[PDB]
Amino acid sequence: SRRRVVITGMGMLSPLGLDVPSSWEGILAGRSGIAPIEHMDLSAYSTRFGGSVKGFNVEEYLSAKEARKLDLFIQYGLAASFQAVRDSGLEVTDANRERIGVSMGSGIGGLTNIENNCRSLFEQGPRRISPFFVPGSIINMVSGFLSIHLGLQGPNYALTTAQTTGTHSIGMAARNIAYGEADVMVAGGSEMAACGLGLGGFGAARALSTRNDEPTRASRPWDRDRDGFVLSDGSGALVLEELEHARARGARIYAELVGFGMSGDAFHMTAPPEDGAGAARCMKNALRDAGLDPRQVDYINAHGTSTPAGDIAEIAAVKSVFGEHAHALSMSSTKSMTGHLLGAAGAVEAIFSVLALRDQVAPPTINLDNPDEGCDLDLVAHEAKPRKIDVALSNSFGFGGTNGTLVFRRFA
Amino acid sequence: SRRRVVITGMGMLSPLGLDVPSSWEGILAGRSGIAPIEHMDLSAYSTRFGGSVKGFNVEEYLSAKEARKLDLFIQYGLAASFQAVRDSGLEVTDANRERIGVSMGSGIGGLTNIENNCRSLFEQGPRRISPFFVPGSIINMVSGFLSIHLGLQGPNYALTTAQTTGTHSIGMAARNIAYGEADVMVAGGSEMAACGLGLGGFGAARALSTRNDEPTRASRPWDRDRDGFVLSDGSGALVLEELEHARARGARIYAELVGFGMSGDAFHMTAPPEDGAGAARCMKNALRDAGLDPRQVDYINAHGTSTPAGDIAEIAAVKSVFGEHAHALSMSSTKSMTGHLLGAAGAVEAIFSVLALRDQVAPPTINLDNPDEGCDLDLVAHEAKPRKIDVALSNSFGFGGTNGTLVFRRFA
Ligand SMILES: COC(=O)CNC(=O)c1cc(C)on1
Repeated sequence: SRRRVVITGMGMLSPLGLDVPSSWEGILAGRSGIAPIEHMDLSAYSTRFGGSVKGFNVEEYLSAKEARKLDLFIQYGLAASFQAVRDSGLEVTDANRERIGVSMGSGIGGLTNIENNCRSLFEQGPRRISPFFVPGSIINMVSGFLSIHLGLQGPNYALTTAQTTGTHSIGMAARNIAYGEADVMVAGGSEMAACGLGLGGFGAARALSTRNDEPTRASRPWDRDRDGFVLSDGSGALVLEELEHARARGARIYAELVGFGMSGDAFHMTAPPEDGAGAARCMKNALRDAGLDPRQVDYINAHGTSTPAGDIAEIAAVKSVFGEHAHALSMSSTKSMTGHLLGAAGAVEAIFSVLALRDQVAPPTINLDNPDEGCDLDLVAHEAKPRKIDVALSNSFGFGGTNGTLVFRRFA
Repeated sequence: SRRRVVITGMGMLSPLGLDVPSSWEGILAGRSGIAPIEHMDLSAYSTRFGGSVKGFNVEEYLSAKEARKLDLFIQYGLAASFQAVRDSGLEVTDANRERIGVSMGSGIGGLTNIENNCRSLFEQGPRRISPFFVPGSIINMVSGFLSIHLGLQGPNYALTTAQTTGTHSIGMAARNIAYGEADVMVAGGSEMAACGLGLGGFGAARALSTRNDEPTRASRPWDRDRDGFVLSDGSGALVLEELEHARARGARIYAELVGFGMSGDAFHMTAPPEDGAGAARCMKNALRDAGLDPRQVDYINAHGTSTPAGDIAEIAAVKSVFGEHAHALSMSSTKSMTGHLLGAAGAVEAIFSVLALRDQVAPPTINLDNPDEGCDLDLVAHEAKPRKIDVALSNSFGFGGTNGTLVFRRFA
């Protein structure tokens, strides 16, 4: 019968810091991680900024010999996973290694690696493709390389549900532990899609903010002047642990994961329905999964991408689900500061939702200067709001109409 | 407790045919689907052959205009899925659409699309990249497009576990139903990695057979002259259904899915351990999951990729799990005929395992002319072997040492 699941470790690379505490300090101070991109020439692109990871040192984590074989999204995933395991205090042994697995996902995976090997193939021929091209680029290799380096013999897999990946990875990892398939899971996601194909591809769809002259003001969820999402890089990992297993080893418990929802919009390949019908179905699934009254929800870490249709759909979903309580809860988009980490968005936002519970503070939605028509909830505009938070919800919505919701609450 | 899960519809594209019955007919006749790859200049490549899907008509499923938006791997996944749903006779309604989900995966995803768009990008800059590049290339769009087309509002996700994708997709979809998160799932995988990038990538790792003179003899699992795997394209989909839901509407039930195991080798990025310790833990996990004794297994559809170390690891794992019964069961690699469909391998091989149960025949391992040292099991060399099969295993062992096993049983 269904076991309880708690968070005992977290790890992060974001546009705001090389770990969780540095990233969280940025979140609470309303600081932007968005800047003109330096690692390539974007003069021919309509968008030339994003959330880069600044000063990442892979030799904190991996031999330069192993790192050279791996796409940045895999390096980023391994870094956040290592931080999370270290933070958990968990010791891997012959007695428990079969009961510890990993589910680290990505939306796009090794697009930089694939681009560069495509350049080699076309200009110089197949004999110049890296021998490490496949294992260094495919999405399951965060799970793979993490299991090899730590000796994790539990369930080993990877989700790819575009901008929902991080949320789905965490939720399904919790189900693994809930149903007895594992006692410990490392789950989250990683993304580094800032290459010609990434910025060019989202650019071709006209999905990106083109605010090149004021990059820090680009991501403005629910603001009347929003013009698309900001593309950002990084990783979130959490150590999920069966409750009694955590208690037995004296673990520090950040929070309990009580609810997970999924739903499909079945509406459009890329556009959310205007009324947030799918987001609403997903949140209700997650709240029934948690055995909660919707009035218990204090804080929502919104998907809040800063797209016209996305932001309004979320307001409509929240008002539909929560009715009058919609005006009492606090809802914010940390994407206002981090931009959109795509497959990693749900992973870092789950960590922010947990730290919201730890510190009893709603992160701000920065740049919310002129809330749009009907965006009249507490969106924690401009500045972090200390407040009572017992239950925190983290939402993600992606291409293919894929929805995920995680429900966390304080553990005593 | 846990609900029972049955297979009520199947769909496939393979190197042997454009549906299940034509593919199965080739399997039972020992036909090869391997041939030199056409409409592609492979002169500079060390491998020039593979399993292509021959005569595929996407307009049987989609308008030309919607097809143009989607990578071949998504077209193939949609074709198998549409087939499987049609085969099931399921009627989607407002009363059940929230209870019907999708988990169709891919190991490598949109290589062909990435290749064609790199060309535009490098030659003409980012403004020639297709607007549909991202939604048309990401692995979750088979699940996405299927859900939108059929109005499926159930769990919507996609796995990517390299060569284990199809096995994990089906297993985790079976869990969704067993644990009451859905009544129906469409699950499996699809792959189209015969671009330069796939043939070049695996080729740079020296993972592929280079037997260009005799492509039909290249895939020779457990034969002493094997020189690596053969790259193949296609898709498999199964309609998974709760037993009582299937019975109530009078569905034709092919077989029951009684077991699913997962494990990680935690050994090497690309190679299995010599003794197949990981594959052994995974098969034991699947049999424990099914409540079955190893002696009850009659038929194993091996991973059997025709790599030196992969094939010998699976023999060691089968002898270790089954001891004095390892010689009584039959184990074959249909990859002798189909080649290795990577993320689709587990989906098409689960269908072959279900059809082994329906028709009471073990498919052959063709090309097994000279079994290698220790390869002394009943590997169904050369020709199909009619026999009693109450219980069939399907194994997948992928990059990152990720393992999956499905256990199917006759239903009456
Ligand atoms: C149309 O009104 C709503 O959707 C809000 N009503 C709920 O049913 C709801 C369900 C759960 C769980 O939390 N809120």
